[PDB]
Amino acid sequence: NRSLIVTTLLEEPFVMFRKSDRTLYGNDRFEGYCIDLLKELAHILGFSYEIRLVEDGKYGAQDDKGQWNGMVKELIDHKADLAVAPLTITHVREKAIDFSKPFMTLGVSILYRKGTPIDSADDLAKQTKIEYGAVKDGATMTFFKKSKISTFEKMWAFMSSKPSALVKNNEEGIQRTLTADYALLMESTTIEYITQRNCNLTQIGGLIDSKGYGIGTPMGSPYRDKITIAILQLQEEDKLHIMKEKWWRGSGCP
Ligand SMILES: O=C(O)C1=NO[C@H]2CN[C@H](C(=O)O)[C@@H]12
Ligand SMILES: [Zn+2]
Ligand SMILES: [Zn+2]
Ligand SMILES: [Zn+2]
Repeated sequence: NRSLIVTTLLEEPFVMFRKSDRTLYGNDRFEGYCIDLLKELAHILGFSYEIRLVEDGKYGAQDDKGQWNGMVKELIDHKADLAVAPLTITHVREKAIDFSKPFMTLGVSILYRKGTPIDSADDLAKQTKIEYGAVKDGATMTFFKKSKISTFEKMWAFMSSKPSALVKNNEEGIQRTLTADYALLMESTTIEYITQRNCNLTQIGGLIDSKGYGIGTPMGSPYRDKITIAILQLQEEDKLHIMKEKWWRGSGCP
């Protein structure tokens, strides 16, 4: 019976600082796909909220002893009621927090330079001249680290051997792809956002897996199912479609 604490994280085009000449404060600072989603959900469910950025700026990963960080940890410690962000639904996280039904589907894939013979992840694993990596303590890093597939196990060996291969966030990864001979293992949504704005980059191959983003809540929260119902309502009303198209408009690359 009070406002909800919504934890999220700066990530284009999901959550961003609004551009304005006036000094903005509070929730009015933020814009993006997940901000629109949060507004729709708050309207359907009828609750007010306060948006807070994660301290460590990470999504969530487990260390050796099993301790979590990032938004996942924020939910575990009950520091936030909802995690409204591109939080990837993974079976590993499902045992620590609860996810709503997905509001967007995606998969792991490769971001790399255009015009290059490379066309798959195995091409990255079978050579060592072209460096590759992923975001630190993310769903992708956990995917390669806990993968039992031979190729992905070798790739995880390569990423883990180079401390510079794992980047802090998508930003550093994209810059690294632009400056060095480096391919970035990331999620297909971000790739789609980038390749429509940067015509020299492209996606290599298809989706290495298939999963979705969901709203995170502490385990056993009564708002998980309510948010699922709201997401289903928005899908029937076709609003997630027009939101996605709203924030994924591309300048266009010929
Ligand atoms: O791990 C990745 O490839 C990711 N890219 O951006 C973030 C979106 N969700 C993933 C997560 O929940 O960790 C992060
Ligand atoms: Zn209405
Ligand atoms: Zn709680
Ligand atoms: Zn459309």
